[PDB]
Amino acid sequence: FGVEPYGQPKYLEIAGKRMAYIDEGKGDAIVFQHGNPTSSYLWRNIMPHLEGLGRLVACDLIGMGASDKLSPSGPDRYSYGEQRDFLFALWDALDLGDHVVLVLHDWGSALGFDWANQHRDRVQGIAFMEAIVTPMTWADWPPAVRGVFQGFRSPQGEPMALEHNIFVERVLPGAILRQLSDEEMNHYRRPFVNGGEDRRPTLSWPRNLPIDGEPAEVVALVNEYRSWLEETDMPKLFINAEPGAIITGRIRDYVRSWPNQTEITVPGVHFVQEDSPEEIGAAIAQFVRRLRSAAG
Ligand SMILES: [Cl-]
Repeated sequence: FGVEPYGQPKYLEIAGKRMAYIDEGKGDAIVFQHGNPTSSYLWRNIMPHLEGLGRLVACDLIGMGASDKLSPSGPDRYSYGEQRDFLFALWDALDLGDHVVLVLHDWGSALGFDWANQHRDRVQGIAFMEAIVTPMTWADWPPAVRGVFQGFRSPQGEPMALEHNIFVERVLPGAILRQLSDEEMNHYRRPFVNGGEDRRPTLSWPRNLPIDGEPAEVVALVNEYRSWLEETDMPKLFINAEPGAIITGRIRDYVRSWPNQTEITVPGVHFVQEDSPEEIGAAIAQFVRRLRSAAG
């Protein structure tokens, strides 16, 4: 398992803030989008498998990775909508073209599914894993972390995330089967070393999860994009994980019903890239080669 980040960090100023990203190679874009509490670092052992198959792009969400922190920060910042505002502006600035393959995880999947739904004629295929695909109930959520996530979604969330860094220190390793090396963990810790508001994105994200009907605007968003995913003939690559975390049970059955979908099942909990990068990267490469073939 490689420890070095992939590529060279690049930056653009987007809506007053510097956003960091990786952009390597030529061709049609293959866009990798991380979620909480990760960064483009999550994709470092996956991206090499796509070399020569396209222009490999991986952005760091606002407040995350090497991207700037918002200021002043507080409970009203880093909502889904704000995250979308920055990311969608960065993707526009990058001139991705009209044959995009998205490779999505966690909140990256909500953002990327929303983008694809809004730009259907520009997306060639979507690979996704451990993704937000439907409004949830607590029963859908991994038992081990129901209490923690409820905690984030209460006034206890500030000390949990801001002071104790629980998403980074506990949730992340808890949903990887292997033990990360110190070096790898320290890349994940890097954006969040300072206690306080630098950790806000890691709190705002769980507060946006669509669970038992709330928040209503994110439930609505997910219902809109999933209605399109269910009916579209756009090619899909569903990377299922065993035991998995957020795509299990009935949600796994639901996703399996979607059309024009290639499936794999690999070992992993939530951060599956850390347990099965070779399988995942190979699957994505195979999927993209089929798309290129079919495009002549
Ligand atoms: Cl989250």
